[PDB]
Amino acid sequence: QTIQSIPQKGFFGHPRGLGVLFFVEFWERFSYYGMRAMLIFYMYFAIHQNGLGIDKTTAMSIMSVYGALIYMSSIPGAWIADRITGTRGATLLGAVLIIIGHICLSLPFALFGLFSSMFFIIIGSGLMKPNISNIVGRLYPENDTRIDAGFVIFYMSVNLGALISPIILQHFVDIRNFHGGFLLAAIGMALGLVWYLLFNRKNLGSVGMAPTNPLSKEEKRKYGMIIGIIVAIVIVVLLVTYYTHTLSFDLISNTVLVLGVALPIIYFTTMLRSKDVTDGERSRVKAFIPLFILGMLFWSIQEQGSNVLNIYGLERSDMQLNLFGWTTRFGEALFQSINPLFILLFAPVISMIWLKMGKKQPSLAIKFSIGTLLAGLSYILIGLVGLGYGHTQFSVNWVILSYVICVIGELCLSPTGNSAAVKLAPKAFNAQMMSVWLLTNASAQAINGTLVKLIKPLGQTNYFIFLGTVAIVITLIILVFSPKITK
Ligand SMILES: CCCCCCCC/C=C\CCCCCCCC(=O)OC[C@H](O)CO
Ligand SMILES: CCCCCCCC/C=C\CCCCCCCC(=O)OC[C@H](O)CO
Ligand SMILES: CCC[C@@](C)(CCO)SC[C@H](N)C(=O)NCC(=O)O
Repeated sequence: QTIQSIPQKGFFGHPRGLGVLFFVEFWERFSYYGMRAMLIFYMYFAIHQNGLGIDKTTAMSIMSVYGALIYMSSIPGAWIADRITGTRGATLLGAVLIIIGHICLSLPFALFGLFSSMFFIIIGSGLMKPNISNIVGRLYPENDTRIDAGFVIFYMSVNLGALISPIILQHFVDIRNFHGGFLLAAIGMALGLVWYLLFNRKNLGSVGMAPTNPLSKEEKRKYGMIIGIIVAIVIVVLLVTYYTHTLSFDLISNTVLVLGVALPIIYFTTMLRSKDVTDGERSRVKAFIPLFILGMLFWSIQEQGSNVLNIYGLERSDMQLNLFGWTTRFGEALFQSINPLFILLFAPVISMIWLKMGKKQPSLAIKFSIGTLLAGLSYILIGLVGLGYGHTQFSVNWVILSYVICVIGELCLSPTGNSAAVKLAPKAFNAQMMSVWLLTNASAQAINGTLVKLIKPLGQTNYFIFLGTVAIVITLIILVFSPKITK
């Protein structure tokens, strides 16, 4: 038994291993969100400003495609752990690969340093992200009730890292020391790695030391050829286009757009066509399709606060926080700290609101609809502010209000999405249903990579109104079918 080799207490009434993984996750999320907060400015800021001088639209597209690839790579990353290395090996290789990606950004390698960093962090995150989560849950015995509270604690390390890192790295953006800031994220990530190496063995024991479903001799030969062919075609295409000078980011953004559309179709089709899935289990799968659209519409608007809403704030607002006499300069990277702060303050609050309502509480479909409508209302708000002022510079309080409306929507949607990938899940497709809730974000970010190209022809203000309205109309059309969706 994997529970015999591990302490069952030691970190706030939870297995001691939760403490080890909380410190490790904190530092990976701190360094990920810190690098992320800086990356957008580092890309489009001029060369004289220690930036890369990349086209603003291209820099915006990269942010979304990068985000989409991190979430898409968790699919093979969980498979690798499940069939080859185990979750422990995969978490460790991921962590090492992630540190390499952070070092790439610290060195003076310009565009090479940027794309090589993305490569190592995409691969590392796909290996580390789903596998650290798996280890956390496997620390609790079969009938253990603490498991849900254990994840609530684990995900606090995520938002604490996401909250603190933009506050720390705002200074490096201000003095234009990007390499110094990316080095700080690198060192932060090394602290996380050092802690795992020091404490993993006695606290986590045998948990995830081997793959659950290892590959046969003929399966190693089969998968090896298929992946070999796919990887080789990908390297050939990338190299041939490079030296012929037909290699642009559109090659990546279009490929990832295709992937963001195809993967959800492939997943829903496989589940609705399976012989092992019962008609009752099949009915819950089709019931998830509207929740997938609602989820996608939410993350499309939400994930745009990292590349669209922040540049708009920097360029159109006074960047001056002003609340009841308290006036201060607001650093552009601090826009990334808004959403994790509100999650930290009001996620336990909302959890009690639903618990007091009990069974009389709103359904999965209503909660998702509330969240998406709020995401759409946050874009109608900022769109109307720009329309109202025109060329006139407005208060950053407006841009901050847009972030606050969106995160209030996330508090409705997020605990509801995570609980849906297990409830509406068939017995054989539990890991596959885990992929569809993760794909609501991977697909939204994949659409975002191409969607950002509409800002120039439509106009930034018309773009917020158009995207805001589309979100609200689709939500209102789905909302009327909410009683039938609940199965
Ligand atoms: C550390 C992370 C950052 C946390 C940031 C603190 C959150 C502030 C909360 C709400 C925004 C203010 C209320 C909404 C705006 C009020 C309207 C306003 O300012 O009006 C301007 C003008 O005076 C008339 O048009
Ligand atoms: C928990 C529930 C949260 C509910 C969330 C509701 C969101 C409401 C949406 C949009 C309001 C738009 C207001 C209009 C924007 C202000 C325009 C403005 O100030 O215009 C400047 C004026 O023209 C002088 O120059
Ligand atoms: C609309 C919000 C966009 C955005 C920039 C959040 C606002 O601070 S997205 C990134 C955000 N820091 C985040 O998701 N971190 C928290 C987390 O991972 O849960």
